Amino acid sequence: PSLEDLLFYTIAEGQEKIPVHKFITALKSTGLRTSDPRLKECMDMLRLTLQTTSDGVMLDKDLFKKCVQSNIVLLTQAFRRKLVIPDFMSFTSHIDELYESAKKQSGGKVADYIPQLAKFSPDLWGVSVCTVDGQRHSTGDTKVPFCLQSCVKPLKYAIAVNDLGTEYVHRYVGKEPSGLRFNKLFLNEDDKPHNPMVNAGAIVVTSLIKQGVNNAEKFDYVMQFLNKMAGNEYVGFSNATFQSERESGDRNFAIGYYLKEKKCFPEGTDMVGILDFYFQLCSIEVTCESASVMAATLANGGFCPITGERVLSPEAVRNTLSLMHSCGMYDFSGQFAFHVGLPAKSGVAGGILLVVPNVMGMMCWSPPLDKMGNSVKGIHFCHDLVSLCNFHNYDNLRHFAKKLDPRREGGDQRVKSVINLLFAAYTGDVSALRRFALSAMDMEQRDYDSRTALHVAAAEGHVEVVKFLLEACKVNPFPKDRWNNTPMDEALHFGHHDVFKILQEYQ
Amino acid sequence: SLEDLLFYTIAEGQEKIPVHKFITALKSTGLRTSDPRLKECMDMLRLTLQTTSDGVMLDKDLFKKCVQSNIVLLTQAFRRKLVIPDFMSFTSHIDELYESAKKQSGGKVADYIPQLAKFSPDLWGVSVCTVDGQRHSTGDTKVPFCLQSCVKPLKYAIAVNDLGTEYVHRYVGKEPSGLRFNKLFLNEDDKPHNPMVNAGAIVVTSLIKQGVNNAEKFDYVMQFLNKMAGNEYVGFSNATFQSERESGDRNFAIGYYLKEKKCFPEGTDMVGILDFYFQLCSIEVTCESASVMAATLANGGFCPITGERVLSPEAVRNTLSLMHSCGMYDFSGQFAFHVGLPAKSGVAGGILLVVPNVMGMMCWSPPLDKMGNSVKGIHFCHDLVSLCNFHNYDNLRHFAKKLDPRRVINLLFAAYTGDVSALRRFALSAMDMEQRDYDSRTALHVAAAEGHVEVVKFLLEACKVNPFPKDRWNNTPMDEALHF
Amino acid sequence: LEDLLFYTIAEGQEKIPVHKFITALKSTGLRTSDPRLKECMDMLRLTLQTTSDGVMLDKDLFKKCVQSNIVLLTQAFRRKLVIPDFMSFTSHIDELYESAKKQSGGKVADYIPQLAKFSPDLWGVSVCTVDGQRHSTGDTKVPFCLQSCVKPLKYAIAVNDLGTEYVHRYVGKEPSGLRFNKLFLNEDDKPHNPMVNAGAIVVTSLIKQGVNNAEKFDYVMQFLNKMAGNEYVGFSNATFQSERESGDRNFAIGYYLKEKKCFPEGTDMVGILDFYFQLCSIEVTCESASVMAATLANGGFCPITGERVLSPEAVRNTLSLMHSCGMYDFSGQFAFHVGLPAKSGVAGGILLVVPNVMGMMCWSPPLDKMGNSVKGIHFCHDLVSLCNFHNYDNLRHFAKKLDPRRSVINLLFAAYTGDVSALRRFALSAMDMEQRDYDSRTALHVAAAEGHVEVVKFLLEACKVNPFPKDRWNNTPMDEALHFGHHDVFILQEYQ
Amino acid sequence: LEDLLFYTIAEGQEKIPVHKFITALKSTGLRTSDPRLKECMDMLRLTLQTTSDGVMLDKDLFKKCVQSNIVLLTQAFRRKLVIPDFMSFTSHIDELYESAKKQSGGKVADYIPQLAKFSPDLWGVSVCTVDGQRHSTGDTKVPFCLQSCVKPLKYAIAVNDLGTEYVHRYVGKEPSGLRFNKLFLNEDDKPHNPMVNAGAIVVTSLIKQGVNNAEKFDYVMQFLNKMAGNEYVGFSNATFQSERESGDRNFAIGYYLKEKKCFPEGTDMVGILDFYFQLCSIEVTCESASVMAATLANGGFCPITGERVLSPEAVRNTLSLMHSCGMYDFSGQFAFHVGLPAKSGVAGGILLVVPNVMGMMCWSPPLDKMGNSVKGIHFCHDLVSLCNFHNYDNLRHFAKKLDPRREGGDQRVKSVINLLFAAYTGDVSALRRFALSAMDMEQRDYDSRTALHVAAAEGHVEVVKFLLEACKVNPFPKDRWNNTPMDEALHFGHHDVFKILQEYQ
Ligand SMILES: O=C(Cc1ccccc1)Nc1nnc(CCSCCc2nnc(NC(=O)Cc3ccccc3)s2)s1
Repeated sequence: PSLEDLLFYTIAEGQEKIPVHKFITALKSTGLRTSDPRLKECMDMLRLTLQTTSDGVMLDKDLFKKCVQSNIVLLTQAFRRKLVIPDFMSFTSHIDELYESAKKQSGGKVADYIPQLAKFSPDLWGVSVCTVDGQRHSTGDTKVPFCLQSCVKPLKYAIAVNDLGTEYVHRYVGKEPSGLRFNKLFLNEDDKPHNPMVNAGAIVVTSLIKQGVNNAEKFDYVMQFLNKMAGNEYVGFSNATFQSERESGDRNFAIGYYLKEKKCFPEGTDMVGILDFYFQLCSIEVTCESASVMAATLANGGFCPITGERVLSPEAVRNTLSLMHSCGMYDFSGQFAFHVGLPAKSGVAGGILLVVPNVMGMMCWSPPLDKMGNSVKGIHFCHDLVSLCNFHNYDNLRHFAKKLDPRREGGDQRVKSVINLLFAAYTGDVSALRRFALSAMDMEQRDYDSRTALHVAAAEGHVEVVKFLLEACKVNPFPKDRWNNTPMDEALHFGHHDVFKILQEYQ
Repeated sequence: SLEDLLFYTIAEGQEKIPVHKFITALKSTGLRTSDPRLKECMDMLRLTLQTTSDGVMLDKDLFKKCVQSNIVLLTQAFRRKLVIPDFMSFTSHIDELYESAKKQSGGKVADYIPQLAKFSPDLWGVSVCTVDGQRHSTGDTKVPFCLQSCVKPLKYAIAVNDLGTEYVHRYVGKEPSGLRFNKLFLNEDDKPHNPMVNAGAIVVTSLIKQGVNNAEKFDYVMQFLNKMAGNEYVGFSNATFQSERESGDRNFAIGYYLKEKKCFPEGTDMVGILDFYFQLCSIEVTCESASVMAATLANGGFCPITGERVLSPEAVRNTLSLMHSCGMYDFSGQFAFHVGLPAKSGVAGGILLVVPNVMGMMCWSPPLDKMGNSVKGIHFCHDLVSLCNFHNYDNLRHFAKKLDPRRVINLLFAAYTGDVSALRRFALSAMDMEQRDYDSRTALHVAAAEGHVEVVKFLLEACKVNPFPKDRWNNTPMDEALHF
Repeated sequence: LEDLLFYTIAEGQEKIPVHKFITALKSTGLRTSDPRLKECMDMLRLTLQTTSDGVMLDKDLFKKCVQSNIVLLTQAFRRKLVIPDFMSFTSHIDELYESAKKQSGGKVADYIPQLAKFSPDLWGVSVCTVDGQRHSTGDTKVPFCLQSCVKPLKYAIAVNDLGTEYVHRYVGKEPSGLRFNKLFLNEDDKPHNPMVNAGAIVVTSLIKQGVNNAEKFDYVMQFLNKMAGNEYVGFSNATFQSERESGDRNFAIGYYLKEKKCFPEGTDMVGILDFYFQLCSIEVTCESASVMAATLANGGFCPITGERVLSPEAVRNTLSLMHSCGMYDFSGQFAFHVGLPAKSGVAGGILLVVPNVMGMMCWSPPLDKMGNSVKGIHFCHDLVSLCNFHNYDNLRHFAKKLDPRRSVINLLFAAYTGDVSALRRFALSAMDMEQRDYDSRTALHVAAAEGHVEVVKFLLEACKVNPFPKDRWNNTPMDEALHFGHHDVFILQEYQ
Repeated sequence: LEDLLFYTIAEGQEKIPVHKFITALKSTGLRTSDPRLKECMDMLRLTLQTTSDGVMLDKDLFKKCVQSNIVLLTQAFRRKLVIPDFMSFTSHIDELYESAKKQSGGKVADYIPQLAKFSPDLWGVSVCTVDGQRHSTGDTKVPFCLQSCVKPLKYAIAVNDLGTEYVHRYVGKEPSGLRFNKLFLNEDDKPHNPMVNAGAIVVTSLIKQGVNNAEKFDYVMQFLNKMAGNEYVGFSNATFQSERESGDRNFAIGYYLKEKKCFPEGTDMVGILDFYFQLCSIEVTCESASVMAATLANGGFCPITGERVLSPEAVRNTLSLMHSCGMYDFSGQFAFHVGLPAKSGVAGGILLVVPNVMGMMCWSPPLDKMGNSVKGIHFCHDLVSLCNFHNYDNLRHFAKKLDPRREGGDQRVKSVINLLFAAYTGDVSALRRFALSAMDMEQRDYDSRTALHVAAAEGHVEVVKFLLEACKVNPFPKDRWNNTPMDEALHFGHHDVFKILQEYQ
């Protein structure tokens, strides 16, 4: 048992008792939401002990201790800002802005090759987020469910590997893409398809899940995994879009038969059944909120964010995520993996599975597709993102451009590096001063006491630093500070004639 | 940073540092003595080490004089704050990988010209540089070799860095072609597949400094190539150059083809740009300098052992992204799956390997792979992620049997904007609230300077702080509270 | 006059023994049971038992026996047929048929049981000329399934009824090339050509648009029975079931077009698939197919009957596509080395055509690499290596090759309006200008009928033409001079 | 007996006016300048000035002038020339050239200033026969750069020297396809066929192995002068260099072939390439080109000489490759619609062969979107839609086409009479095989008698009943005796034929 009283005094912030009207009010300001299966005991014991009082609103310290005990491991992270995204409210206030910009794209034709997908109205703006720590935010028509379509093909693969291993699985599918051209073909020279991300590959994958049973046992074996990955949230089914997909189930028929001749399915397997199973799976429906938990399930290395289960073997997660990078969202995949860099997979319903490994998993949804087969608002959001954030899979963490990295604090990181411009003026160090001037830094940013590099540099009595500040950087030679002591006034306050030799001439 | 601590960190209470130990312990961070950021600290040493009774010992105040020029780094280096703190046992692992990877004997040597047939099959260079500056090298590393195809990223990068992504990709493609469809040296809309293959490398070559001759451009190249390797070994092999031009018929055909398809800039020469391409593909480097370059990419343009913004992060981004998929020869498909690292193979036997924001490496085994990659080079590149979580799409947290060698500012900025919560967050570490800025003011003195009551309250209630001592402006807490 | 025929056969007697008419009738090729000789054969059986015993025949009954199908006997016995020398020609054909079995190697079509039951050592050759000249050797009459070999005929059939344009708005005509091959479609919509499975399937979707599968099958059996002379044109159900439950590829191929709308309006898939399977399993003998190949060589018109089966317009297209896209991926090298339009079926059969000459059929179940027959192609390539049949060989000059390809009307047509040059050109053939049609009229009768001075002036005194002899209407040369109204000819008065 | 020719021309008169002998020899199609008719001309001109006036000729001198060139003049005046009626056939060709000249469309090969000079309104046709029958109309005598049409010849030449087996170790014998078309090689690391630039470059490395690019040029001009009967075989250096500066692609093709073992042992690249340019920049005129094209139709033997120039096997192979791989990609639709071997050139000319018949040449600088000629192809397709020349056409029962292998007026009265001789012998199966082929049973002979008259005179009712009800033949009209079928059944005596003829009155 820790000193959970620390948390207490962290919230009480003065008076004796904690009004639970506030504990939760701040718990969600960290992003985390009440409905976390990890904060169940911290809410069940909360209700259970909060009705043993004159009025169920206040708290004694000992009763709070009675509440958390088992859910403190996480609350620690929540309020200590160990959450993989510390500042969440302003960051989500940015995500809402990008939702506003991307939603406005009045384009794209609705996937109307069957009625179910044509019913979805064009003006639907699903945006749901889930970080690998459980914190979540969402905006738009996120509560609306929709058939997943091709978006299910990644998970398929993963599941297979998670039970079968990479070796056995890739004995029937390829590991590489094919490109804009060589796109018509079903198979590769090795007489097997290119990757799980293409229809033929997805079919071959489906032929491996649970060998020796029927399409009702396999179906539940799948819905089990999807429920685990989504925090047991919405894992639904649409028989309507299933019959629509099987009646208009066009080429996939031919793909199935051709595969049937070339031993593209394991020994003793029927094509007609596996095909129908493929349709069933492609007809599964979820909402943005529920898919976000799955994207995050992959971002967290297989382990679910809002529960903590060994859902998928990290092996399968790695394979899946790489194949989503390269062979991801249709012929666009390439230009995506280059221009946006994130592993993803689009579905013809309008939703895009989007993973940012070890950060978050997301879900955007706009049925209006683009001539490429991908979403309109979806992609506009995808690249209106990395243009403002350093999430590009091969960007730089240390010296990114003018982007934003919310992995470090929001307010504190603005002083973690403005101080690092100034302490290169206390020992007489210009190496760091030229390393920070060559890093494109605004050389007049003040510190806590409102003193730029010239005030401290002139206070120490260092000539070279001022030689780098007043001439090489064009820093103000007539500045003030919080004590109202100009560079000459501090050169006089502490007794430096060699710096006063500089300050007298630059008037 | 009171450099004092650094002294006491090595001196261990005494006032006598035998620099025999200060250097021998600086090298414990992996970092080697010859860091151009450590010029003053290495000159001054000797320069002041000969102004003593005997040149070997050093006390505090005389020690300050040497490190007061490069303390910013030194502190971070000894505090184990560099991107790979534990570097010694990690290197002791690398050495084990090099020892196990030697045994891969087979593989035919690049014998299509005499120069590449010289190199003996029993050469196994491995070199490592960290994006902070931490360096290590093992094997036949300092033997120079013709660089070859490994040039294609860098040049590309340079071009982008000078002309931006847009311009460059009006002439080259961004995706690969696949196992087959590979012979077709050009794509639907004019341009070739990617800068990682001969065609693309030629198109790229045609962009570097448009408007001068085929020797001044070469200098604009060697400049950047020297910057990216920390001004270390940048070489040239005319012997391999004219041999490459005497048996490079295919590259002649490919190269010209685009002239008819108008896939070159306006007023561009054909065979001259081909000669430029050969010049670059003949350049000599050693495993060490190459590793320094790869690290120059890993750190986002900025070179580790210099402090130079070499390339804009845009170009490094495009470059790495393309190295992921189109880097190696055809195997790049399986490579980006089993290893997930951006790479680039050279026909000399060398592999350029990058780990973003971690390190840059370089291996070299002249014996080549049946597909065009290196033999032992690839066995090593695969035995890496067999013990490390560097695969780009691996997981930081839950890595199974792998290893992850990756593992006062907050005081007063909290008491400045009007929030005590951040001062309470220090309670998880049990921090004594006597931390100062250079004005010599603890957590209570800044509460007196700003004028926030809540800070004083919390710090003098559940914590306890001394309200008497002074600051550097000569105003105690009570004297500085009412002064404003 | 049949008198000429009779005295040409009897030669030196007045009664002909049956031991000579039959034994000599076949030397020029034709077979006794020719449907063009049905009246003559029935009438020659009829009188074989209207006598004490049948071993003799005088001109009395002969004249009535042969006059029912006489024109054919005329063209045939005189060796006017497109292949006159047939006995040494066949004694050579067999000489190559010996070299065709030589190569024993080859894997038998064992991807279904039925074709694996055809024993390995099965070899047969059948030949039928557009003139009915039929010769065969080996296990020729043994029926086998018309495998892929059926695909060309189908095409033609559709064309013959629907035309070239309409049909080829749904199928291609060029090959796929060496590679770009399995891609069973073309850049724009249609498949590649009828000689492949895709094109053949789209072809099957055109035969009788709006009926039943049996109702179509009987139409096809109609056309084929016409082409083959109502010989053994059969059907195999046993093999029909096999290649349907083992032709998964053809299922996929077929359905692929379903999505891409490459079929006519509302055509069902599985029905056309099953119909196609029925077609690809038809039992025929080598000879029965050779008659069809001859039907194509003759431009659609059947040889051993004389029926306008297929429009020549379709036969042209069919034969060209059989040249370029005929065989499997060997088709190119085939069109180069052998140059004939052909088509192979993995049953072991090769349909081989020599346009405007003859039609053949080879059969050797043992197949080879590309899917064609072993012995059959050794024969095919051994052919033009000995004869100038190659579609681009030269008739006049040909190294050492052996081409067996080698009139009273000419006075009457040259006596209507007056061109005497022909009458001179008849001096090289040694034609006595007393030539007569049945009306018993020399050149002078017509020359005097129409009226021309130079004709009489040149013929009477230089050729010794007679102004006397009679005709069937009893108007001698000088009679027609004035009976119609010509004064000048009335010359014939001075020639007495 | 040459004596016979004399009377064939003189028409039983005394002497022959050359005015008539030459004017009659030209209507044969043959023209004065046939090198096989040198002796028959030089002698004429020689003996025509051994007379009081040079015009007439007796039988003796005439005979003893033609006695050396008689084996040809025989088939010439016998009409044995494989195209007997040549004047009306050329009167058809002229109408075709007029029909195709209408096409004021296409674009001029303007990728150099040389081929941009040739005006768009230039259109020519030339025709030579395996027998020597020659006719030309249009801008036929104008020279133009040969261009791609050159490729077959070399192949033949190569095969003519060291055989086909050796040659096709280096090039392929099949086409490539619509796509897989820009590919410079085949799976066996060889080009697809000699009809494409790559294949022709591989060929050029075979001509005379062991000499220089000027002696090879000569060895070529030899064969080209032989095949054309020493007609115009020229050369344009300006177009050679011009197409070398702005051609360039064959540079890439060349070097790629250099790396992939695609040339014979010890071969130079740039030199052989320059040779390829030289060949492709040759000048010829429609007439010469026609002679050359016909040289292949005749199986190697030149039409206007009688010399075995090329080994026939090479002729055959070349012809097949011109069928399948001939004119650019159109090659397929051309081999299917038209069935004739050909080869297109970027100058506007098309080489055209009709095996064992003739060879021609049409020239239209205005080109097609496919790279073929505009009027050059319009004429070629207006042709087989009017002639049974399509390689896979029909000879016996072909539709409303023509066949100049037999005379025009002959085709009627040969089978117009052969319809009737069966109605005399009593056979109906011949009429069921002729009527089932749509042979007009109303066809009349010189005496104006249909089958109803022949059969009515003889009196075979299985014929007449088949002609009255099953054919609907007219029982009323006349003949040359004005004795209608009723009156012939009346004159020869059969009341049954009158019994059935009464039925149609
Ligand atoms: O190597 C083997 C056989 C082998 C041998 C051994 C083993 C296996 C297989 N065969 C070959 N190897 N290398 C070859 C040369 C490269 S192909 C020509 C280059 C291209 N030109 N345009 C291109 N694309 C366009 O899109 C053009 C375009 C532009 C504009 C508009 C439309 C289209 S690609 S061929």
